[PDB]
Amino acid sequence: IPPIPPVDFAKYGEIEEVPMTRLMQIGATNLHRSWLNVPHVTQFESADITELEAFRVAQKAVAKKAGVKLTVLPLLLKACAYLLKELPDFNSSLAPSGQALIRKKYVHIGFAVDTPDGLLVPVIRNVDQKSLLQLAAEAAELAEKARSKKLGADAMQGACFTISSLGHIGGTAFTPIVNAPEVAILGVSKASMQPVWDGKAFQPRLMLPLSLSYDHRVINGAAAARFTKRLGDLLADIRAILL
Amino acid sequence: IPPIPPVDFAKYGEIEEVPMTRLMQIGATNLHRSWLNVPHVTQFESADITELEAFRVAQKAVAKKAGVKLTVLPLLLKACAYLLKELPDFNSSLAPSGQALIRKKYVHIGFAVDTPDGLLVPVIRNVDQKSLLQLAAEAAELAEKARSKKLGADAMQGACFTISSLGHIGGTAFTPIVNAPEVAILGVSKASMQPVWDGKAFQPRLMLPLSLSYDHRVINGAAAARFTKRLGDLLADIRAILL
Amino acid sequence: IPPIPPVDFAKYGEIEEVPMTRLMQIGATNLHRSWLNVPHVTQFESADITELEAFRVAQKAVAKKAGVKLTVLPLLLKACAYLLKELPDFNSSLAPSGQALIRKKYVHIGFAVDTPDGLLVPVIRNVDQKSLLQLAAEAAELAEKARSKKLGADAMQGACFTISSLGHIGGTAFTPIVNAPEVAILGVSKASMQPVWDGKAFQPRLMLPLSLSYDHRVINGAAAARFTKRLGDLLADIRAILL
Repeated sequence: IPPIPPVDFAKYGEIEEVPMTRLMQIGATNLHRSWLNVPHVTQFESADITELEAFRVAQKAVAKKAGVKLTVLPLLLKACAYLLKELPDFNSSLAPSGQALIRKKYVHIGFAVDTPDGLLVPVIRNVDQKSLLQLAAEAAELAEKARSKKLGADAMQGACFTISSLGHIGGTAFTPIVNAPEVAILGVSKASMQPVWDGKAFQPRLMLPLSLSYDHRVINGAAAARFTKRLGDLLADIRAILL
Repeated sequence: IPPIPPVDFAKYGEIEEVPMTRLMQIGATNLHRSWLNVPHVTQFESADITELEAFRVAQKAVAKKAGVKLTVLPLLLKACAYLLKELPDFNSSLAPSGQALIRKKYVHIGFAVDTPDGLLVPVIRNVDQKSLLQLAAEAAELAEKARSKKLGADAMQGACFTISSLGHIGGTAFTPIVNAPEVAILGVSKASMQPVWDGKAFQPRLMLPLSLSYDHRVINGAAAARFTKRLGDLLADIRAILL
Repeated sequence: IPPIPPVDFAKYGEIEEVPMTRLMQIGATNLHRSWLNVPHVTQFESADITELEAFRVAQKAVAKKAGVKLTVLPLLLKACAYLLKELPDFNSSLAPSGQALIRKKYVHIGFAVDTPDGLLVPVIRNVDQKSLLQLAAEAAELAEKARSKKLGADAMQGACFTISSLGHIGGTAFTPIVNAPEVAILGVSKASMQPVWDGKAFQPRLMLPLSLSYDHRVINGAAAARFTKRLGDLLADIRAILL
């Protein structure tokens, strides 16, 4: 690939050099490797989380009594786990012959934590088997270790899918980069109140913005519009996971 | 481009290998070729199809009497055909010297069909000369042949532009990949009822989401914001095609 | 990168060759160079410009008396200048060792002008030090020179960040390409009236669509969701720049 020409930036004014951490340089290399290998598409969708939200908030006592704080991330992790098992191509990786998929029969999901040193993506194993408060607690531990540079490489390995949530900061949607060799990543932006047509009139519903990026070699456009659709359906009534 | 490191995925749990069809491998190669050659931009827009929809629905008898089902795709195809002739740079391809455009004086448009074996993009020739019921019928034939693997390569050649519609499944918008050597592709997602400001109050209008991806070497940002704008204008009053 | 196979396009109908201007070929080369070097992400956000708009419109007399027309672009330029100084990583470039950032202590911002010959991106120097009417006037001069091919390379050099506005034509959002070696670019699409929830009911607010694309090697997802958030906050009350 042609390089970018160097510019003497100091011809235009004062400059200062600050160096990158090795975490950032590792990070920079991997993103560029994914960017060039994965033909990326993003599928946007909004889920109605009005009821999910009222549930989250009523279980505040139970969570506090268990010592965990129940955020939106365990609810996202449970639902993507159920779906990664209904739609197995999302839980797979392209074999290096490029002529096969390796479908994983396990569901371990990573989630992005932004730390001062750079980006880390701890992994929760067998998300499909843990409960909302187990996932709430584990998520919080991995993120605290991650921030304290006390996370060990063992826990950054073998994920099947990544959730990257910026809802806690803002924005309307974004286009995340697939964390190759995985095949998809969910971005979650900020929920806001919205008018949704009910057949007769517009009702305020709390809408969550989802941005699924996928490896289009492996997932076609209709499989991914169906993944965001099923996820929107599950988050609108999480009891369907019971079925 | 650096390759992705292989991972022994079975260290993390049980895996299973399923092989890709040759259609998928062809598909995978072509997308990656476009991804690396085309600097991609997507321009989003929403068109007001409230009246187009009421027309579609009133011609249900005429269509049924003609044996066709009149969906949204013939109306999209007629309008993009008219526009591919008003704005000729969208109907052209970059010559291999990279120093010229080859403007096509014909309008043949392809449309994406997702089949079990993989993605196929049959082509309708001289879309600019056929009528809504001729396009309705032909679209349906090509898609049925496509699904039955009875489509022959002759009909997958020489398109000028691609429409990729996921409206029948869901989602809010996506960023399609340009089907090189063409220079643009329209993605169409699901229509939903929306409040649109009329000067005084918000009126529910049925809005169609459009996502135009284009080859920015050949099309600049203002030409493409003008293409989605004209298309939104045409779909809001398709009689302007008569003019 | 594999090339695209040539097609005899004339097998399908009449074709015509029109040649590209050297400006377009320069343009084509640079975009492709950025596309392949920068792992791109776009962060979308909407800012409430209801009050900014009413201010713009009341200073119409002052602007007319000064000979300038006060559009939205000087207000965008002042705010991005303030922010490029609050969040310095956005005002920096990756050193060619790839192991350091060069933080620029100056703020010069470029803005995209689409001319018949192709795209030009004149630069305003020390945007942080000029006023809304100085920026209004200079912006207009550079664009007129740009359209008249009377712009000299001196004024297309050493920008820190780019604004690309298509609001004057239309659309809902787009994904601009980073103008490497800069690290981010703001796309601005068309403002429209929207229902925004106020705690109790929906109020019509004039919303401006922002699309920030960034070089993810250098900027992480949370730094960019925070940039669009602060910008949305500043445009909603531009007096915060006084603070």
